[PDB]
Amino acid sequence: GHSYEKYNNWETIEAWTKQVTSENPDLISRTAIGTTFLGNNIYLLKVGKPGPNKPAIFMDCGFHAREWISHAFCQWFVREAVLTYGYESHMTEFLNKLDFYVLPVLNIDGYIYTWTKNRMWRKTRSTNAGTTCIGTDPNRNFDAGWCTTGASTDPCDETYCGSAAESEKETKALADFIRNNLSSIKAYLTIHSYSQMILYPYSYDYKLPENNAELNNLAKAAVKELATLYGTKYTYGPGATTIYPAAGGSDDWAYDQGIKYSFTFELRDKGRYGFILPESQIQATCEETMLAIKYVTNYVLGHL
Ligand SMILES: CC(C)[C@H](NC(=O)CCc1ccccc1)P(=O)(O)O[C@H](C(=O)O)c1cccc(NC(=N)N)c1
Ligand SMILES: [Zn+2]
Repeated sequence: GHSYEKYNNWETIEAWTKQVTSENPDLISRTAIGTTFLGNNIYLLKVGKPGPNKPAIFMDCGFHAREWISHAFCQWFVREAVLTYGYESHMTEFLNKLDFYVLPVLNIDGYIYTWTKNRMWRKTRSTNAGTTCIGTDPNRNFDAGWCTTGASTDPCDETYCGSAAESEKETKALADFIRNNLSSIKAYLTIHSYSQMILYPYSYDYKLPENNAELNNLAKAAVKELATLYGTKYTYGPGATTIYPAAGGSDDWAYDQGIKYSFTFELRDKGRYGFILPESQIQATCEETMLAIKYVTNYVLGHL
């Protein structure tokens, strides 16, 4: 069975996408935006009160297979949305005015592998020509200074950038969807772990985004909001100087598509458990993260 305070395998998450949609058709529509290398369905949930020409925020989880708290958060977010709509004034206004595109698990093949074989797998599970080595790092596979820094050209490496940008079916699927909906998507939020940070562009270069002052102020307020709940401390800043230079990430790519609010979230913790965050921290992690996401949403909406 599904549980929001446990990590769920893909079969269970998939069944959940169907069930939560069936139980809330007036707040959720489910589509598939492509298949993975191994033929799993890349679901996208459109969360919001349906209506014509609504702006949107796009959020994905599960880019990286071992970052299980990421997958957990997207599911947590969807429940909060459907349970509090109509009762909590902010979420009610959010869903009335915009849609959240929630992509609960991007790298499904890798996620399944962390359940079946290797908990610490990171990459996709696609084959590579001329080698037995498996997989591409999806967050090195976007057209953002592709493969120029912080990435490997070797398929046996954890940060393999791929044979070319969008060489992976999953990243191509995400990029295609975002490109087809640029008129509506106002923010891009991509959920990772761990490090307790909010990053904004750029990571592929030390250059700063034109609105970097605004992004810094926004990230600063979001981390302040997050801390109000349990005291959890986040830092923030441009990716390149705040964590490390790295090319081909989706946050940088989305920003260069014209999406002015683009953030990579790194959830708990700071390394004590690392990727293996206990299920006993799922609820607190998700609840505080919700405050940061809602703050950003409220800001983006108020500035349309
Ligand atoms: C613990 C966090 C920081 C994760 N990092 C890792 O697992 C380390 C990856 C690695 C493995 C082997 C050699 C070098 C680097 P991440 O979630 O994978 O970090 C993201 C990434 O490297 O794709 C990340 C963090 C912050 C900003 C970005 N954005 C970006 N465009 N690079 C991306
Ligand atoms: Zn990650």
